[PDB]
Amino acid sequence: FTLIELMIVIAIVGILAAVALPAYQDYTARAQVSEAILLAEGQKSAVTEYYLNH
Amino acid sequence: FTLIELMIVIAIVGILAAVALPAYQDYTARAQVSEAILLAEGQKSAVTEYYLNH
Repeated sequence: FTLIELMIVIAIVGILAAVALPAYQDYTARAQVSEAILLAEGQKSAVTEYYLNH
Repeated sequence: FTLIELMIVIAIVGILAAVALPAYQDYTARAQVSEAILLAEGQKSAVTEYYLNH
């Protein structure tokens, strides 16, 4: 019944390859989001300039 | 009447080949039983595992 011990090791592996990964589709998003942040930044200038001029 | 002595030896043999065997149909049983014991033993594992898991 080391087999159990085995099947234990199996069992603990059994419920070890499921739901043990939080928030990574969450995390990639941030950067994937933040990528979008990277772009309109330059627009701020003429926006300011417009506000600056006007 | 050594014949008696003979028939004695006969007589003691007479009631010697009857009822002088205890419990052997009793004994074989144990093993014959115990044979049955030998089998479900392995079931205990998943039984445990089930209890172990759950």
